[PDB]
Amino acid sequence: NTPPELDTVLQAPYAYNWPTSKNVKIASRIGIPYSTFQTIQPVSDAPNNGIGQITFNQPLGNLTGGAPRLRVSFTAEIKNILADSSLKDQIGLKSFPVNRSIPVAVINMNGKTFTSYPAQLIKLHQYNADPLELALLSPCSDVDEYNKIKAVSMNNPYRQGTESTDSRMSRGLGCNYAYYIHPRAAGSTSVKIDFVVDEALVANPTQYKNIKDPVPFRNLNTFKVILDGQFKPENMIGIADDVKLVAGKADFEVDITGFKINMLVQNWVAPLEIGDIPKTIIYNTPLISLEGNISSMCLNTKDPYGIPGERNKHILTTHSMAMNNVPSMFAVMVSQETPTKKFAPDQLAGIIGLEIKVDSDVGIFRELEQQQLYELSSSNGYNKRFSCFSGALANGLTVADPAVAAGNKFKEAIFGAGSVIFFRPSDLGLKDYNVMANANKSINMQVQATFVTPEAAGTGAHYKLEVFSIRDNLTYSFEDGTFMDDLTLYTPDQLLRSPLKLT
Amino acid sequence: NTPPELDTVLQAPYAYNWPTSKNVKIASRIGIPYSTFQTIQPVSDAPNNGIGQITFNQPLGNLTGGAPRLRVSFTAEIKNILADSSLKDQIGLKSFPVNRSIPVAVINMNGKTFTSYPAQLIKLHQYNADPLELALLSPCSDVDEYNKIKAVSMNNPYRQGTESTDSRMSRGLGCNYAYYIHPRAAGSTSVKIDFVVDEALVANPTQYKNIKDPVPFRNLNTFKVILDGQFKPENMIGIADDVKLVAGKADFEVDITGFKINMLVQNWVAPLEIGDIPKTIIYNTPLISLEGNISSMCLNTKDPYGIPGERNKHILTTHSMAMNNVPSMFAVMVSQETPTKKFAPDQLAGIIGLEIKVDSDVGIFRELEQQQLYELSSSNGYNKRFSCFSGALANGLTVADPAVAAGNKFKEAIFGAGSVIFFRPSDLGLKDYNVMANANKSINMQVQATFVTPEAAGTGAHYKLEVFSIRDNLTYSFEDGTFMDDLTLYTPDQLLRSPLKLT
Amino acid sequence: NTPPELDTVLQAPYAYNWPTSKNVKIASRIGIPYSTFQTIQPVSDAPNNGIGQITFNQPLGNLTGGAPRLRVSFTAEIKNILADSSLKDQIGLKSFPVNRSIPVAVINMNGKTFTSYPAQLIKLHQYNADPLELALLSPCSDVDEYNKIKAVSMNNPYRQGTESTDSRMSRGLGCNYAYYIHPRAAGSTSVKIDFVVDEALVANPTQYKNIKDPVPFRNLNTFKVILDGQFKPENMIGIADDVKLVAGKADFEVDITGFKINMLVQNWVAPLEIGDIPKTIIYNTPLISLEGNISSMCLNTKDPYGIPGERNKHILTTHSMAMNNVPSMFAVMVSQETPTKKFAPDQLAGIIGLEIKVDSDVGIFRELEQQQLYELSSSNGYNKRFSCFSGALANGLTVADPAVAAGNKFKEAIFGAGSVIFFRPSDLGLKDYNVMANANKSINMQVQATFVTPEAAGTGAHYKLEVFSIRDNLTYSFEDGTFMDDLTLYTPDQLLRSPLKLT
Repeated sequence: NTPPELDTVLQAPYAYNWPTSKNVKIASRIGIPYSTFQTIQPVSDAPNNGIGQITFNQPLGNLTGGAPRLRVSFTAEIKNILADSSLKDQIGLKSFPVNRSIPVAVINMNGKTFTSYPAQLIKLHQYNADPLELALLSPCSDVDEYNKIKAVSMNNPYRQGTESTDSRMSRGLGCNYAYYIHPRAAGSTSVKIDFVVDEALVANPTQYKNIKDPVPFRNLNTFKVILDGQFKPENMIGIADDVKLVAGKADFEVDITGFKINMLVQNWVAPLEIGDIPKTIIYNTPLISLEGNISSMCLNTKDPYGIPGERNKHILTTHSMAMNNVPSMFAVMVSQETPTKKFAPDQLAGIIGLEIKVDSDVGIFRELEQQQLYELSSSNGYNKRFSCFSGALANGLTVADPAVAAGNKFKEAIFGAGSVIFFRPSDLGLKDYNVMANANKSINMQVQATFVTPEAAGTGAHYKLEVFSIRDNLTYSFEDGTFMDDLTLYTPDQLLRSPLKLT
Repeated sequence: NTPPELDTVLQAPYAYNWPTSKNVKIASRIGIPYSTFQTIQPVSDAPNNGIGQITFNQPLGNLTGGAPRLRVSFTAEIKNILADSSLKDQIGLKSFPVNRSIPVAVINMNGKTFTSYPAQLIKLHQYNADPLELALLSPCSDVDEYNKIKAVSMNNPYRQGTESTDSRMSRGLGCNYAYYIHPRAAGSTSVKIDFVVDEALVANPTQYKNIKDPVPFRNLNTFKVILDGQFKPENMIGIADDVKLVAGKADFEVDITGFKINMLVQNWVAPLEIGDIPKTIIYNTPLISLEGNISSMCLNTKDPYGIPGERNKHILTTHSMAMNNVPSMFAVMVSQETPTKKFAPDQLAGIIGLEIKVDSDVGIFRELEQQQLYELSSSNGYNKRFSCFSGALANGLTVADPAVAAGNKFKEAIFGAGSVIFFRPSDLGLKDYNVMANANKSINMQVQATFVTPEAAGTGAHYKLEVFSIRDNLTYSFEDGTFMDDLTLYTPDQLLRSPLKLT
Repeated sequence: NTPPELDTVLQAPYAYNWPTSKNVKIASRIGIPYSTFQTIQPVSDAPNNGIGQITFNQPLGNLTGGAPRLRVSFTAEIKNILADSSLKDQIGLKSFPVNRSIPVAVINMNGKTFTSYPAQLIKLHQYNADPLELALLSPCSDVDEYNKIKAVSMNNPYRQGTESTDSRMSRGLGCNYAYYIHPRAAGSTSVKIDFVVDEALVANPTQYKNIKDPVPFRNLNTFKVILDGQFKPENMIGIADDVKLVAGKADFEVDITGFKINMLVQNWVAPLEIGDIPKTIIYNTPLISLEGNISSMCLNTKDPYGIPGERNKHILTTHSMAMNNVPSMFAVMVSQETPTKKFAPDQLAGIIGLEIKVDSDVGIFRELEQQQLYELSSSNGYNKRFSCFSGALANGLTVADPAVAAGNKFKEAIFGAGSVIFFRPSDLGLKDYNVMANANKSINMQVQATFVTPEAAGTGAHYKLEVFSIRDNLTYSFEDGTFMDDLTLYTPDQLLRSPLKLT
């Protein structure tokens, strides 16, 4: 054994790459112009409280922008606030309030209907996309790091523009969206705020993934967008957990009035310089499905802010989930089924253990702890920090302070928002090597999740384990106007014998 | 119609790309050494208060660094400060204080003179470059997000090193630049602060755009830099808007003393390993010009912190701007003509509507709201958030607080610094397709801007609408020592028939 | 002379790069699974106070993960705290506490021993790596910007999860690592905290540099990891400088108990789809060595918070450092030899001047100021801001405040943590062109550093100038199981005649 001889290179500064006539070219350009926007009104007046069917119907010739946007405006009256409350850095909007408010949507392009679930799509997509991409989808793209929001918390999403570390990554007032607070008289227990939110529609086949430079659709003889509107306070309005209530009242009462909506699209003629448009254009339009869910009452006997190891280890196991093909990715989360407080963060559980079964291969990931589960999710796109993901006590010293009495320790305690575990079939390390992403092969999956919840000792709430699948799914636009979509399925042998790409 | 067949690939981790003798190489290197720096003194003693012509005249052989820097040092005495004011996080320097202080500069390279306007150049450039790139130009690269600066504001640019979220993105003391505060006696109403600022000269033909890897100049037999020195307090010194004044005084009085300046350059011999230097070296040296401006008195009758829609919609329309060729980009802004307060942020207006005319094509962008104008500018490099760009009330809850009395609501109100709208000719979507960037074609442009201002009800100030052009302009260095510069102009047919690059 | 003709290109958006069957492909994949993790216990129980030799001995077949991790758990009792101290944002761990605690480590792979110094390695590596890479190595990756940590400081590294601007870049409780604070009774002067830290071992030949996608090791039939355990309070525990002591006590007393440790590895069989694993695998395993050091008592007569120019200019000059070959990089730093306070940041000096001698070439960099030394270090990967690097007074206004009496001015003063100057041989600009990185040429180096220290007037401490070398060094893994390592040395003529790579 002797070391092999290696070739050498002489590196030098890029400064010495002299610009000359041999390597410098002058660019002119064409672009998608900004003179091409159109406002599309809905077929009927939108419901005044934001609850009802909403339809846009507008044939569009030539090219239409791939990421159309919805512009909602409304007034929100918040009641049962303690008198003379400043409300500084305490009121704002929830993350992706437009898409949160649309449980189901149907898009018609030239007779082809696409049915999808925006609220469900954006609930997953907010946790595994680039934050700068997400800031182009919505002005309220920041996702809650912690299960309670307090005014003084450093990344409090309801911090105003001047009080935010990064105003783009806040959902407060004076940040990314237009607003107006109605005049507040001395001794008033309510506030009225007008909002305007301009947000991209997350629904098949829109190009919300490629929001930076979306590929346009062409020659839409029929173009209908049908929305199941649920623009209700619970989906849109955010109130910090340290805002005080009037004596007697349990929660805040919020009413949406003056609700209006329109769709904003770009429409323009293709330039001659790009040449002939191809006969068949392909669009990346992934399919998210809830593969299985199961719920249970979770009662905490021991303090969630106490010893981590003594926190109640709740277990939920799904039924056997039958799948006719193998998805590219899965997503696991344990969420509160019925929210206790309507205007607080979504209460997810901190997943401490994960057992997965695929066919007869059992007990996968049972060995793994939180740190390894965080790495797993992070390697598949998870976009938040461990402090959030873990669901652990985030302010231990604040709670352990002797100045805080035993009765006030839960109130001061703030936990990480909770876990979302993204995993691929290739992460499982299955004996059955035919179980590959995009394989046309039937499988049965079962997922057990061990988790801890942020509820106080002697209290509880219902938590649902949800397992989602993210499938590769393409939409094809044919020259004659026809649209089709289908999964990109192949045999195991085709996929295993495909050429290697080390990336 | 049937979906087409797609080829498949098998992706695998980069960890399996095994390093071997076939794909590993050992590097050595040459570089631009740090033993090559020279301090060039000016031909005569600089004025004590930094006001007057300043000239550097120093021939340099072989290679000279492409981004030469000016190092200024001075003492600033700030008077009329309320007695026993702490001044914590309230005093610093304005953004790009050296280049701000140079209205015009003349650089001579081997007989060829380059006349440019550094204050005008950096005022645009600070809004459309990468912040990290800008931090290499100046230690005071951070640009004001808000029209008022207060001590507690989270991104207050005069926060000290220890109180900043990012010390590189602060202009405060104990950040990127050397300083010394003179001892402050009890009951003193003034402060003396020594400053030293090492900043890259932004003047043609310097390589301020390519600050990371600047291409050097060669064989400068004549090298003169003539500066119109206007290093006056207004251009350099920054004082927070919540610093209290002594009773009687309207504004702070500031005096610059002990002003010294020198030019820092790198000078070295070209190494043999890079080979022959080309006969003609090309330098990117863009030409910024004020194509038109117009001003008028803007009086606000209604409150700027009140209803956004009821804010006074001021209009300014330029005269017809005749241009012999078509620039690559335009920049629009509406700013205070005469600053009210000398040491506050530059007051820009929030542009709510824009109307552009090019030849007989009229009313372009009249349909666009603020969100779309922000998108437009951001797509062309605009480097700040919507909270800043909009000019909207940034701290609504703080103002709407009942604890704040009616007379103090304006004092509490903080607005976005205001708009700068960058747009290209291709963004306009003109019928006349021959109007291309870098086309040798005459055009007449006219710009109408609708805007809102941050002044209180029953007050006003003069605002100027400025339209700048950014032209592609190259400087050519010939082997015999000669320097020329010229625009990169072509026929519309040449540019339209050029090969496609989709990027 | 005339400007040359330049070719033109027509640029267009990426949106017109239509996805079709000609340019779209469907990926399935294989990966390094997350079912492959294994816990390795040490051969004997670890010392209860974390002090002593610790050994792992576990043969592993097939592929083993290239970046193995050490998981330590312990209880830390902190005494002499003033009664009823809240301790909010004032307790955490120091940076890279596991690797800090290992002065020397020996790794055996198939009979080949690699002796390295993790505490020394990580002390350099923390300053010249990408922060996101460093966060994958350790949950306490954030390095101190300042020489004192106070609770209210904006980037205070002991800010809790909820109080941090970025919880990943904090070392506080409720951030990246698991913890539990034991209950605190009223009037108690001590606190007990359980910690669990999961950190990558920084020791040859581990793949800590390629932490994102590390290349695995093959067939470790002998695999031993021998650690000089120094997991003592001084290396692990962090306490803010504004935590108050009980009367009579000079410093805090800290005890480590219940110390346990294990090694986390991945172990798996290579998949058939990647093909044959090459016979000889190469691993990047750089060699850090302390080339010279010298110490001295540094007594400050004048105030460090006073006039910067009047700060005591201490000088230290190394003896002649004989080297048989030329390293790719050097690192210079001036550190406090014996820490005054065990739980404060590492006190480095602010280097204001650097004089280097190489053979008969003398006085290199004597001309350079702090700004240029910062530029030099930054160009070779230095990852901190100037406010830290300089060692300058970071909070001048806070100190200059008349409200702060003369006796309390030093206490309020906070300085940058200090300088680390990375430089290459190519930065020196030597007349002797044969002195190239990776050359087998003997050289003699001497380094003089002029610096300022953060100690008060009438006090001092011992400071050591250290000069490190960073050599390119490769580890070769042959098919039979043999491991070798060696430097990548060549002749000056080989390296100079090698092909150019302008990057």
